[PDB]
Amino acid sequence: PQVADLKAFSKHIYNAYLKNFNMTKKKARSILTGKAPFVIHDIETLWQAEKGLVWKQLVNGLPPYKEISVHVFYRCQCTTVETVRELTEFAKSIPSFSSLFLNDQVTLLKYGVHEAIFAMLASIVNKDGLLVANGSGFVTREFLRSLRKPFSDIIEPKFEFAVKFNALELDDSDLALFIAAIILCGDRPGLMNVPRVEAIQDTILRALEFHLQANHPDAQYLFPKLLQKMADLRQLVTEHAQMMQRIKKTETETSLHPLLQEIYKD
Ligand SMILES: COc1ccc(-c2ccc(C(=O)N(Cc3ccccc3OCCCCCC(=O)O)C3CC3)cc2)cc1
Ligand SMILES: CCCCCCCO[C@@H]1O[C@H](CO)[C@@H](O)[C@H](O)[C@H]1O
Ligand SMILES: CCCCCCCO[C@@H]1O[C@H](CO)[C@@H](O)[C@H](O)[C@H]1O
Repeated sequence: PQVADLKAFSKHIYNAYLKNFNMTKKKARSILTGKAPFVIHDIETLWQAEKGLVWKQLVNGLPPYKEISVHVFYRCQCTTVETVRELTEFAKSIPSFSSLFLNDQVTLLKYGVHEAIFAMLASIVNKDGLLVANGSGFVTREFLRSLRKPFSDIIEPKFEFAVKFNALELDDSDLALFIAAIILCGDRPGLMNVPRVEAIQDTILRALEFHLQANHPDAQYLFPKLLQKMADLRQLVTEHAQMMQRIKKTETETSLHPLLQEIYKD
């Protein structure tokens, strides 16, 4: 009955995921494998993609142009802010999240969204680059490496994490629970009702462990492997925030979106 109740719980998380995220891993893998995106690998193709592809954020809305590396950074911010919106609606579609007081909801999103973003990023990434523009573009990792420091350096660690994470071969139904476990985390600073959040987290983790038993019957040590990735994501986000601090200190002409300012504020 423990296993039975959690299975319905997992299906509710999965449906929240499918209702709220713009691209599934199923979709992304089908594009990345040829099951075709315009390849952006230098300045000329970058400019042609701005001219030819359809962007959710219209270029004229971006902050005034500065240079190629910054422009890429502004497109990174666009997508991170948009994923915060999607992660917020995902969390609110989980009844036990929506039952928490709104200030605890904000506390959980503040400290969890980047961990979740970097985990879901793996879905659109392979060893050679990542999808952009709703899957209609592909930006090469070697191009992103070619950008000037500090912008190249804030990008490459996410590729390293992603390629390792994708070796575990999670599908969307696993990711739904994994992401819900990252957001419903009782460790976050300043949480008001810690025992309640810890209870929800524990339910999700038990749902996840049983989900992996059914969906991945032949995988060894997969649930522990994913608990370790959750710890790896915390360190990736610590390092990311440290790099953001250096961009705020040393790249004073680069704008940072106000919502991201509030996330890094503390
Ligand atoms: C026309 O030419 C283009 C060239 C590049 C791009 C582009 C757009 C989006 C993404 C992206 O999905 N990203 C960003 C991203 C991906 C990998 C590594 C790092 C990285 O962003 C680090 C900085 C993010 C700071 C903002 C913040 O901290 O929230 C996902 C994390 C959300 C990547 C590249 C678009 C057009
Ligand atoms: C939907 C967006 C989710 C992420 C929002 C980022 C949270 O920012 C925080 O908002 C609080 C006000 O509620 C302030 O008290 C904090 O000083 C501030 O850091
Ligand atoms: C000010 C510097 C920020 C420059 C980067 C551009 C931000 O992009 C978009 O900003 C909108 C306003 O909130 C969000 O609604 C969108 O989701 C987001 O995609």
